[PDB]
Amino acid sequence: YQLEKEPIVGAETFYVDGAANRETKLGKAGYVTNKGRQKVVPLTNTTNQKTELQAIYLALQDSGLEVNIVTDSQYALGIIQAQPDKSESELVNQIIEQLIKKEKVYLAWVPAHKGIGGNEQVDKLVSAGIR
Ligand SMILES: CC(C)c1ccc(O)c(=O)c(O)c1
Ligand SMILES: [Mn+2]
Ligand SMILES: [Mn+2]
Repeated sequence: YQLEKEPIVGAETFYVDGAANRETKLGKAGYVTNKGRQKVVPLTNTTNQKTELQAIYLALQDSGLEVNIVTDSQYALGIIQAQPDKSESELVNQIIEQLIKKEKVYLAWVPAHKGIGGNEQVDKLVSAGIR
């Protein structure tokens, strides 16, 4: 697979986010799209970074052949921008299989809690009752 250098104009944009509880290890991954599409999935035995990759996997599963994904996860961004062929993580390998499936993917990064509206909406959905 290959990543777009710039946004696909007109393609549904998924804002993704995760939240995990350290003590309990319970979490939520989800997304919110510019088209009013939303998804929250509860999670068990997980970490912050696993919920962030899980949010991305969901975005890819539910999207369309061209897609824009906007994450606040430096960790997942590195994984995906490094374009591995295979990883030890089953989750990463599934993400990679999705990315080979797409015609165009554009992934961008934005900082957490800085007012970027789609990011902020999904943060409140995933972090409800968790943080
Ligand atoms: C501000 C801290 C708690 C934080 C860090 C990293 C994230 O990815 C987040 O999504 C988040 O809501 C909060
Ligand atoms: Mn996050
Ligand atoms: Mn968040």
